[PDB]
Amino acid sequence: SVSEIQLMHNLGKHLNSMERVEWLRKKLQDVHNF
Amino acid sequence: SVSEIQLMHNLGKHLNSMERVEWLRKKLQDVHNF
Ligand code: NA
Ligand code: NA
Repeated sequence: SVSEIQLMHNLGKHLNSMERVEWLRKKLQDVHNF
Repeated sequence: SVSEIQLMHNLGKHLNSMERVEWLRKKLQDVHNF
């Protein structure tokens, strides 16, 4: 069945979103610090 | 404006999804271990 494929696809999408939020966090750190 | 509100809403939704994936992970650890 493909429940585990669906789960892994959704997980990868969520991880990608979290990468973008961490991208933003570090941009904001640089504005704060420099 | 509301970009930062939208971002925090999306982030909370993604963190909630990761909590569910970690819930599943621990269930599967117990099936593997016990
Ligand atoms: Na599968
Ligand atoms: Na805002």
